[PDB]
Amino acid sequence: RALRVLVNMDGVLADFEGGFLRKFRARFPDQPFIALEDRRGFWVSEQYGRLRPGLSEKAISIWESKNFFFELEPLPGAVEAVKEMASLQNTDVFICTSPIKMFKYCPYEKYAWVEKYFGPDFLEQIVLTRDKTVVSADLLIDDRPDITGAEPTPSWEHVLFTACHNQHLQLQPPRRRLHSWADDWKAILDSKRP
Amino acid sequence: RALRVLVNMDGVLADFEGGFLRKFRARFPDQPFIALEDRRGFWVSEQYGRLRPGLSEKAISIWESKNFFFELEPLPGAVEAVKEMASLQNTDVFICTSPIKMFKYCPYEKYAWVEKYFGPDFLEQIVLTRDKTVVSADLLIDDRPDITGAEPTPSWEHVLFTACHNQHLQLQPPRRRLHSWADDWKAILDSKRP
Ligand SMILES: Cc1cn([C@H]2C[C@H](O)[C@@H](COP(=O)(O)O)O2)c(=O)[nH]c1=O
Ligand SMILES: Cc1cn([C@H]2C[C@H](O)[C@@H](COP(=O)(O)O)O2)c(=O)[nH]c1=O
Ligand SMILES: [Mg+2]
Ligand SMILES: [Mg+2]
Ligand SMILES: [Mg+2]
Ligand SMILES: [Mg+2]
Repeated sequence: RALRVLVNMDGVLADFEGGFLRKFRARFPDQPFIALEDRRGFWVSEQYGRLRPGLSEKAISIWESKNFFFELEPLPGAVEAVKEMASLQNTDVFICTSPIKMFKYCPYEKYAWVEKYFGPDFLEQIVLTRDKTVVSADLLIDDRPDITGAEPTPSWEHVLFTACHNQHLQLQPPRRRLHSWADDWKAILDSKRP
Repeated sequence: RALRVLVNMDGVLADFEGGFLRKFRARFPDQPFIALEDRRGFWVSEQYGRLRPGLSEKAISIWESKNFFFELEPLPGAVEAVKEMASLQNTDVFICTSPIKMFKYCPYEKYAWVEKYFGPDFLEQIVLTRDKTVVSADLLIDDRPDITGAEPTPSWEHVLFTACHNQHLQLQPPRRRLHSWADDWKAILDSKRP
């Protein structure tokens, strides 16, 4: 009976794109890179591998490194918005996030990051999964255009969170965006309430 | 269109009760303990705290310790059964597990344990969450009697996996058990298929 909202972590709460670019340039100063304006498509590794041989593996090495996830900066407005959202009557918020294959640091640091920005009690709201379609809710706010998995008819409406890699994408109606946390997220939530 | 089954980790795949008792007795040999036959109720910490002052905190210290989760032994038949189950046509298996509050080791070691017993490709099937009711499926096989959360009407049927702490519990019809992995799990799955 409470509206349930899944909020994606990387590219929505945490600035994966910015953190990755900064750390890639610092580690690999002699390699070419993709400026954020020129990012296209969800997969960083795939765009970097097209740029040249061996860059896909070098990109992956950034996010496999210790401290990568933990040191991501929150996207503007994200912490404030999600705190407000969670505090709303008849509204339950979960943070829904996919870990990488290499599991040494990523799960741990994601829990640490949520504690850092939202406090210990918000840890109970984390769902770590590679398949978001088996998580049920009214809304999923997520920067990845193509969200698929084991469930062919997910219960949520996917609202596309704007990111550098998707900002030029024309969606099929009635697919809808949340343009940033400065955009009117309350209106989107209210549109799904009884 | 594929039957989806959530399989709980602790108390179903991994022998939490046995591992905990062994490590508690080794660390705290001068303290009283609860033999598995005498376990009642999901919460170990709560039964130990009733046994005496300070034992709840000493129990918690076992599973907060490094290597606790990783070193759990699989329950008899569990690895074999889940491998077979996953390989069945029109059947998708996810491992659905709740982490502790202290996140330094538990998420990491749970991923490590799944890799160890099921292989790298099975990592994609893990769902870490404190709330199982927001995970949608046809079945949930889980040793905890009371499974509640944000979703008042979960999409799964909860089948109670027998454990020392629940073996004496009379369930309200039509609630049903899977008595061990030697019991006929295929019959339970088939009962939910079209
Ligand atoms: C951009 C990118 C992210 N990832 C991982 C990083 C995060 O663990 C996961 C985040 O996905 P999500 O934002 O859909 O939850 O995707 C890759 O493995 N390769 C990539 O190219
Ligand atoms: C028995 C017990 C388990 N736990 C934790 C251990 C596991 O992380 C989690 C397993 O729960 P689950 O088997 O329902 O997924 O419960 C406690 O925090 N206190 C306890 O007394
Ligand atoms: Mg994302
Ligand atoms: Mg609320
Ligand atoms: Mg369990
Ligand atoms: Mg299968």
